[PDB]
Amino acid sequence: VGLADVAVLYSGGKDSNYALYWALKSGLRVRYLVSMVSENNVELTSLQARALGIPIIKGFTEKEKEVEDLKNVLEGLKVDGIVAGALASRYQKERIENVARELGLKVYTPAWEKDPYQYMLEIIKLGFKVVFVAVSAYGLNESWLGRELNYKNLEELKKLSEKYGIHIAGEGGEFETFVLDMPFFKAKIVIDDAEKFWDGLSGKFIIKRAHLEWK
Amino acid sequence: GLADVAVLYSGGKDSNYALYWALKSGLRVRYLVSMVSEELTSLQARALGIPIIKGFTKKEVEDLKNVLEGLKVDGIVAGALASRYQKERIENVARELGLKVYTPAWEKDPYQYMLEIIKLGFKVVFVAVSAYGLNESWLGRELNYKNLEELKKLSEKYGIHIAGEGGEFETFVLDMPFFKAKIVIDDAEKFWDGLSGKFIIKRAHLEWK
Repeated sequence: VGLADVAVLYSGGKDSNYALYWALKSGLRVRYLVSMVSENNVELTSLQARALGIPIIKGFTEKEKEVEDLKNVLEGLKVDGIVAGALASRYQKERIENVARELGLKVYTPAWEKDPYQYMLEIIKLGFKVVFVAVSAYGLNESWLGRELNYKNLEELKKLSEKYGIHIAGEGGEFETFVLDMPFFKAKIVIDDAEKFWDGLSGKFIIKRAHLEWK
Repeated sequence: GLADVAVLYSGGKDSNYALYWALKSGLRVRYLVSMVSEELTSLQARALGIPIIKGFTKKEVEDLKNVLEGLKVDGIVAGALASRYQKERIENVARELGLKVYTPAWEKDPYQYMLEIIKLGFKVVFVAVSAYGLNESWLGRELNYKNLEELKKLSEKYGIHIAGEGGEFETFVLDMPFFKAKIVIDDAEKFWDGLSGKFIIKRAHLEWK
């Protein structure tokens, strides 16, 4: 119980968790984490759910139709609004506002239009333990895979942003992140084993095995 | 919407029979609900095209009610075969939420039940065995008429429940009428200490119909 009942668009990244953090911490009642995946880092979202103790809904969707699948997942949930993690992208926001619109749901975008750099700093301050699980930008080499976001690493992104033109927050797909731990997790996600994959321009950090260390 | 329901799903033959019935009856299954306590069901959810809700726990009756409370359904379909305990707890939870309860498998003959599963086109495999009489050859084995008979005879000589209600085994469904893709196992390993075992699917993919 709280001010409102909501669902949080969840994928495991820094953004989804940030939005999720903001909902919880500001008294919102989070009924479900809604993780939609399309045919192409998410089998990990189930651990975060077990660690958060919040039911997670896995949706499966060929584009231009996935909007319906996401709509039909929300449609059947007794909630007042959806909490998303957008920060700058507008085309993403548009699509999400339209589904919420047709469903009569209030949209909450807690990261919206906030400085990328101060944003990254904020995530570090709040105590987020974040890992880079993918990179795909000129200037970000194989050494970022599996690296943990810290004050040290952040300044390096800024430096590389102020050189190659990469978004400091991974906007547009520069990189992907996975959250091992944040204040509302009841357990920590420690990586037991994982391997890297570098195709020569882009990279991926695949987590083989991992467990939870309850706080 | 009178036709809107949530199905308690665990991936075994029972859950899938329950879902088969609801879909067959024309009900609108909006969510598969899977409660876990101290990969696979997600593959099935994907094959079905039906959103699956994962709730966790470690008491669990409350967590289930918590999951079900927020869904816009008129009823919940369960796969209970003969256990009154499970059925009572589920019916009590439905009542508390003003939901109808469906138990399509309820007390129907074990053996005929297994025959029907097969007849309907179900692809079911034994992923666990723990009963004198059942050797390691059942691990990863696919339920068909030939072995259903082989099993029946074992139930007449060792007294093992034919549908495994006594816990003599566990099943996993690779395919059934409403799956849009078959689950195809690419790699699996068997654990067997000489008395009890497990069939563990390590790698699998969906093969779309």
